[PDB]
Amino acid sequence: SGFRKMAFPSGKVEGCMVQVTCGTTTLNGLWLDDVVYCPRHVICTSEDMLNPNYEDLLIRKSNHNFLVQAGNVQLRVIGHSMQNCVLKLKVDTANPKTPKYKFVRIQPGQTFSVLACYNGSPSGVYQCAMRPNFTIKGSFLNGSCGSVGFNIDYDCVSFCYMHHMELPTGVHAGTDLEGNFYGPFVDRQTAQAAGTDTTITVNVLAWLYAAVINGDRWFLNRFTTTLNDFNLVAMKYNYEPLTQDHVDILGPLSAQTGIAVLDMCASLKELLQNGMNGRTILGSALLEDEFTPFDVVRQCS
Amino acid sequence: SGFRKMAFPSGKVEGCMVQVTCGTTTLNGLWLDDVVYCPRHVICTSEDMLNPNYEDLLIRKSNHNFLVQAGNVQLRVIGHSMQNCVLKLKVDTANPKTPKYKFVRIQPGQTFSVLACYNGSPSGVYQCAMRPNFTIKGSFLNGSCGSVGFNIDYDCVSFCYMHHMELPTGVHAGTDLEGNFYGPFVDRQTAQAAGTDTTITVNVLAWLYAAVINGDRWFLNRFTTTLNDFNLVAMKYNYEPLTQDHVDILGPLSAQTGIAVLDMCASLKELLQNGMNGRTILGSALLEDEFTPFDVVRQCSGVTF
Ligand SMILES: *[C@](C)(O)C(=O)N(c1ccc2c(c1)oc1ccccc12)[C@@H](C(=O)N[C@@H](C)c1ccc(F)cc1)c1cccnc1
Ligand SMILES: *[C@](C)(O)C(=O)N(c1ccc2c(c1)oc1ccccc12)[C@@H](C(=O)N[C@@H](C)c1ccc(F)cc1)c1cccnc1
Ligand code: NA
Repeated sequence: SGFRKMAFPSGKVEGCMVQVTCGTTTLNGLWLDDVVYCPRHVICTSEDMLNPNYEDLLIRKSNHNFLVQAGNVQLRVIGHSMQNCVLKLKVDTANPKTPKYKFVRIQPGQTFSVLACYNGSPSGVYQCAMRPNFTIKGSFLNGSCGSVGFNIDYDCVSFCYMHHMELPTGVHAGTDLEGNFYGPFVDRQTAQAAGTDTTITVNVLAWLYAAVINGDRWFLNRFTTTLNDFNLVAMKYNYEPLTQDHVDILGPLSAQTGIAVLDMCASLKELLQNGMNGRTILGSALLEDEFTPFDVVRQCS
Repeated sequence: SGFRKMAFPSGKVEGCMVQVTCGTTTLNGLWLDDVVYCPRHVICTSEDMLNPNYEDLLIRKSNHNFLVQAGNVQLRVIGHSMQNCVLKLKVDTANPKTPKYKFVRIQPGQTFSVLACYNGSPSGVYQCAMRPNFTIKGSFLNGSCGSVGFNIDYDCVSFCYMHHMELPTGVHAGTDLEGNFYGPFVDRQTAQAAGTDTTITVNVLAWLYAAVINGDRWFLNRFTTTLNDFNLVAMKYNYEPLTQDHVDILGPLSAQTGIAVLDMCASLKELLQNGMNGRTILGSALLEDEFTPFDVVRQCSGVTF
């Protein structure tokens, strides 16, 4: 019993974090086999952060301009290349700790663990979600760039996020491990702002099901709703639309608990109109939306 | 920026987790040097639960009654002993993945990371606190027994918890790594309840300091109360007493933010009586009490391991 913001065990990623220095900038890199991955803005300089020309900056760099440190062992760069906004540094030594891994690009709504790192060294691990506005609400300080996000379903590490910058609202932006940004963000210091965020409705519903599975009943009601009327209610609370895919996805949790999805939808409607009234659900006083249907089953079954 | 429920990196503890089996019961053990630690109720069978005799049941068992699998590789047991509620199985191989560690017993209100495991395999990690009533509000399913809680300092793992059982109210109970239970519980099948739980005042204050550092300041007020005046407000609302030592520990955060502890206490007093005005603090709609003053200093400054 119980329900926690549960991360994956970070050991497999810890063995991959190294320290990357170019010029005056030191940030984190990800060492897999004989490649170190890191944000390409490490080759940027204090004078040209607004409109760097990355192809021009990289060709001027020699392999020796990159200091890569795995613990206290210096790793020697023997080549480099750029893939979108990720820098790939070829090193002379393969990482003996490389886990079984893949690179995956996730969709808004997906969740992942983050190994927050500084100077190639791990600080802590938390759960996070791809927000609908394609930011992530992380915990990152200066020097965290290069920190990665990942899942470890079934002994295989799925890398899905590399941290590149903090936006003016205090939330965070980054790329998949192929260098493509999540959202309309760019690795420059030009004025760019997160769109209005919204609540991940299918995740809220997944979480209310987990609440039922753990013995909470008090938010339930005798009403049901249509998909269309619930979506009309959703949009008025900045909630993501609920689709038929989402309803299908909630099928198993519906069958475990005996509550039809649209019945749970009527509950969510009521909670939005009324609030908690001094109460909690699974120890929170807000509707949680960073637990997916897959997370609930993972941690309840 | 940002503030999350942050666990310690779990790599050093993952390499110590092993599967222990005794009869039909399978659970997790902690392989340190050449000893494997696990809950002593692994030698109970379902007839033994009501009132088990651990002394007797252990004498009448052989070293190879204990299947110890480190992954796919079987660890040969060469001795065994009991200490309080923990089973110590000496083995023929020192764990090459043993980190620098020690055994610590934590105080109520203090936090740790839990590495939840099933069949000797780490599946999850999360942060949680030793409640004032010596339960922990964990997330554990059948098979979780033997999962461990820990803190890290520099490069030393402080093991402070081992999971033994779940109570009827869904919260969890366990021991230190010396086998002493936290709280008034026993490792047999019986009705067990804990004293009523309370809110860790000093952690709520630490958490409000975290919100201020993160620009969340709507709850701040111009007012300052006293230790005694707050402590009566605390009793009314079932908060742990706030001591001068608590005030001292919060000193760093006081200096960094410019908000004296008894100023913040006036803010906490006002939140306790007036609710939270439909507003959030650090993305929560209640008073978070599972962040110590040190946990705040860790996320907000970037302490590394
Ligand atoms: C990284 C380097 O470790 C870091 O922490 N931050 C950062 C600094 C400089 C950056 C950057 C990110 O991204 C780029 C792109 C191009 C040129 C320079 C550069 C900082 C951070 O993001 N700071 C803000 C002010 C920022 C935004 C956009 C930008 F182009 C530059 C700087 C950081 C701080 C807190 C949490 N994460 C990252
Ligand atoms: C363990 C085996 O991994 C486990 O998950 N649980 C458990 C099972 C049997 C136990 C036990 C704990 O503690 C004892 C003591 C003495 C004899 C047997 C035995 C279960 C769990 O705690 N089940 C509860 C109902 C329980 C309590 C006390 C008891 F004597 C028997 C059973 C568990 C389930 C979820 C999370 N943690 C533990
Ligand atoms: Na340096």
